[PDB]
Amino acid sequence: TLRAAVFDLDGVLALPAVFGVLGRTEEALALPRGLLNDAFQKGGPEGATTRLMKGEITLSQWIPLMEENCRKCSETAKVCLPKNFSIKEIFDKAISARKINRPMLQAALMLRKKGFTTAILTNTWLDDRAERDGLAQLMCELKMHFDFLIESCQVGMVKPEPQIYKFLLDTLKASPSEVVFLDDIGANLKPARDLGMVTILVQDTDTALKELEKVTGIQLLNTPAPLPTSCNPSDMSHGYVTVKPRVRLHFVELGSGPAVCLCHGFPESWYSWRYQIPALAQAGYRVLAMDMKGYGESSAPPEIEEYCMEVLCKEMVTFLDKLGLSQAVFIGHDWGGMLVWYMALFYPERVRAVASLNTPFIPANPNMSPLESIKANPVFDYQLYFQEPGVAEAELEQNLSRTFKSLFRASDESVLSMHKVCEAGGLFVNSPEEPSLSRMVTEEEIQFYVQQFKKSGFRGPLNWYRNMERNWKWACKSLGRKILIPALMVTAEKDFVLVPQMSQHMEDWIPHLKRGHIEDCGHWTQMDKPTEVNQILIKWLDSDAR
Amino acid sequence: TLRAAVFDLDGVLALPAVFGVLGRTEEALALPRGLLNDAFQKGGPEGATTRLMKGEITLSQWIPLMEENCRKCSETAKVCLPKNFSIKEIFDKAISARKINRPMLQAALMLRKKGFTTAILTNTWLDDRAERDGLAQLMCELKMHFDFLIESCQVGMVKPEPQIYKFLLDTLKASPSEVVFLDDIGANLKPARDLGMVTILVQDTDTALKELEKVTGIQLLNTPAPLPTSCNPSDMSHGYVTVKPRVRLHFVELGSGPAVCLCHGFPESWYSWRYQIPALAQAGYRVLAMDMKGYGESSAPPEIEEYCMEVLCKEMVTFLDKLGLSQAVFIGHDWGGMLVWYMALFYPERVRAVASLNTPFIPANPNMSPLESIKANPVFDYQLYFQEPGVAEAELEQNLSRTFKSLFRASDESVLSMHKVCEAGGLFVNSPEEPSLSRMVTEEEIQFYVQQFKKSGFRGPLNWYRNMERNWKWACKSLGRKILIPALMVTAEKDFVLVPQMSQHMEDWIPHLKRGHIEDCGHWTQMDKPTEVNQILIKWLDSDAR
Ligand SMILES: Ic1ccc2[nH]ncc2c1
Ligand SMILES: Ic1ccc2[nH]ncc2c1
Repeated sequence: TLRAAVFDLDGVLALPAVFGVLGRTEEALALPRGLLNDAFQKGGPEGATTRLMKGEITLSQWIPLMEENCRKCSETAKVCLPKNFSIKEIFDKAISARKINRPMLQAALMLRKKGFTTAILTNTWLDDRAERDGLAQLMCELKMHFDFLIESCQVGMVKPEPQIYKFLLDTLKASPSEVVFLDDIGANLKPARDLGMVTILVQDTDTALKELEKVTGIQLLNTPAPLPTSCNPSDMSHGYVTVKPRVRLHFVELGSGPAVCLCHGFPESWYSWRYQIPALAQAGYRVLAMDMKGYGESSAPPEIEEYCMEVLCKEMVTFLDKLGLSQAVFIGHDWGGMLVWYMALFYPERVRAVASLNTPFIPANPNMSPLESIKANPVFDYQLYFQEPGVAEAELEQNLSRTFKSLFRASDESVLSMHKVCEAGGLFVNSPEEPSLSRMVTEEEIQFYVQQFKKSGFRGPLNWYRNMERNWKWACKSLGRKILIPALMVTAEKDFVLVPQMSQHMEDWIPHLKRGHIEDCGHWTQMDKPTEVNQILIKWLDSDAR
Repeated sequence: TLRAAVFDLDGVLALPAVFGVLGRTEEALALPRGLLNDAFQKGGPEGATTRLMKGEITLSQWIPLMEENCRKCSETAKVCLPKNFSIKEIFDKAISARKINRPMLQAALMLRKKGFTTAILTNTWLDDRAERDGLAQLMCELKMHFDFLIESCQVGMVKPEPQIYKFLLDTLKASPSEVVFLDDIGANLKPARDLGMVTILVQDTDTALKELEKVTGIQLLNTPAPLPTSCNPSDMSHGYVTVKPRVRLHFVELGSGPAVCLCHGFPESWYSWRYQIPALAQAGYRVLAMDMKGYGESSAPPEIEEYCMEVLCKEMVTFLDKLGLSQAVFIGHDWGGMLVWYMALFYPERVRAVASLNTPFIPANPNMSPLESIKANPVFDYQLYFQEPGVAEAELEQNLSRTFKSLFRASDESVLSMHKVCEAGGLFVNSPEEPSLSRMVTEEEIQFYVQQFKKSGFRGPLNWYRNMERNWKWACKSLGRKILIPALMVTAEKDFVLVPQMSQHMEDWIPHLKRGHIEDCGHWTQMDKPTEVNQILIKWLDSDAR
């Protein structure tokens, strides 16, 4: 009975296999058949390539030895290689051309999701080439999805030597009959079979996945489109910056490249961006996913004025100052989307680019009090319910699990009217005491939000809505400005509060505005449509954020 | 009696002044004298430039209005500007050419060091130009050194309006006679004088600094070369990554660009790099200054095996994995320098470049036990004293203040023999109970190390020396390798343990090795010679680390 799956790298998790490309080179070069593949394999266990794979020597040391094998193979062949022949060029090009076999990785992902222990077992080298980062990046992306990565050059043993298979078994804490072993090399597959392991010879991926599906009894082929990679909170780098004597800001950080500062809405967390963080880091960006002031591990002072846009924006500037960042791309959702527009208007020199999910940019009306403005729109009634200190805190804090379960739902499954909230006397007045679980979230994810909110509750978060007059007075100073830095407005078709139509006049104030639109998407954009959000943000970032 | 100093930005803290460059442009272009300076100043308080400086409009909105003023000034002048005339080009070029007036900043730094409250008061704009980052970076570098930064476009008032001076006074919490105000503009200087503030009209810096020195009674001109910027621990971004169930690694993070991972030695801290962190971040790098395992806020498990090089290196790889970093430049000192060479040998794909201060790279002798090797050199006797669990912990933990004060000393002032340590029965056996303070450190800095070491003591740190056999066996597997990635060896002339001569054969194993050498430098390289360390590292990083 299987509980472990082992995958080779070359020709299994990454395509294409070496022997094929060495073959391709022989042909492109009109060289005698198999000469390159032959010099590569020269001396077998005692040869230069085995020493490389065992970690005795580096890739740069192996290059001249492979060169010497090529000449000697050519000498016996009664052949002469040209004067433009480079092993370095051939190998640089081949390593660079090799990409993750996405459907193979998906099957490994599904197996692990079903409780399998997964591992990569590979005959690899110690790469010290000037271009080593390309391979480093590939191994980084691949390895995160597996329980174990066993590299021949690290353990000093190679396939097909029996000890590596015994090493693999000892690592897995499994007896061989509990293991599926996938390899594209028949010779490297035999020792695993000898031990009684289930083996799959990998030629074309589809056939290999059909065999894998049959042996495991788990659907791997033709499955629905998977969700993007999420975040395990305990596996993240957690950062903390004191922005002022009583205020510290917490954030989760992943990746390298231009800083992308993610600003959640109400009543959320850095964790609301769980589906965006790995994708954006994988796309070549340094992600800083904030716990906004009043939330999670960030400070939550009680004073209402601590949460006006002017103070919040000033603190975000100090946050960048303390981190040594002259700029960051600012991406916000809901209340975070509002902050992000104000960061663009007031601190454009610190904003590389600005993007908002659902939250439109609407200039302050200097001829109408913000309270009058909110009253004009029936859907903003919940904002009035939030005004009175203590009222919404008591309802929202009564049962945290009910709060997040009632709030976090797709457009298809709501239990909340958002209609005449004050008149009804609550957000959850006609809501079940034990709401069902939305298709959007797992119980574990609800529990994370529950645990986060146990620290400071809803006072600081609700305070974000309690500065309408102060925010209005400050926003009025920006009335003659326009947003001329790169900007993206992302609307959600089924957000019944932050309706797409509310963003319709944005081009009057952001003339070069770029747009994204998500169909059949509710208010909780990031978890509702993670794949689409990722696609829109990465595409916009690569074209406009540099 | 003075206690506050205020500096203008344009023509005071940054050079050169606008009126001069607008003048320069008129001349280069053969334009009627003062036309550009005139169109710039058009409409005075009611004009386009005042609105820009008050924050009513952005720089990109102001450009076409300045263009329209230029034409109208030319029309009256009976002049026609050419068809290649660009306000954007002129202003982009001028902003870019403007640099920090280093001697003015030094005087502001000295005044603040002497207890003055310092501030920058500037008539500036909201920059939304594609090239805004150049200015953002300059303001970031400048602002960190001051108590206050008052920007006209942020406060909605400009010099020479009296309210800005009253705003400045209210910010300073000072009466005008307590303030020196430096400005290059006579008109902007008068309101401050009217209030009774001490004023300095700034033309050439030297004369301005002579006047400043006279009025304050503090030496600002001809002073000794200052130390590089240090770190205030409470003002840093603190990061935490769990590398395994029982191990968490703490680090301080500053800057943007390629990741540079700083690895301290024994018995140190991330704080040992305090003089390097701001400089390296300012040089265009993302600094990650570690608390190595066993130190400060990082975990300190008791087991000896937790501190062998193999485990330490594996954890540093996981640290990069968890942060989403495919590579980092690794810079180490003492025990950190040793780890950094092993990172290069075992994980070259993860090492962008490698640099070591004092610690040479010496391949393991497979024919001699590491204990035999250590015994062969009299200076390594302290390492034998460190072998026995509990002995060195008791002496080093008896009085923390005495420990760091006795250890952290320049080559000129040592109290420690490091000679026949075991025979003497201790490191501090012939050392004063109340050591004097080294010229290298302040009492506050000693206290920081004291506080850090109160958490875990010396067990985990001393454990770094307790894996000689394990490290030797592992290092022997790398005997056929060479270091072919970019590498720097920095020797310290007066390090009497890690003597420069010990690094003499390094080129045999690192053929492309680059070098640095610091004269009159002891063991505590970073704090002994911070300016020289910074110069060597930045120069090497820019040429070899990208
Ligand atoms: I609180 C909150 C805010 C906006 C919303 N839009 N749709 C649901 C919903 C809940
Ligand atoms: I602990 C230690 C290690 C090396 C040294 N070199 N010079 C002083 C000194 C102290």
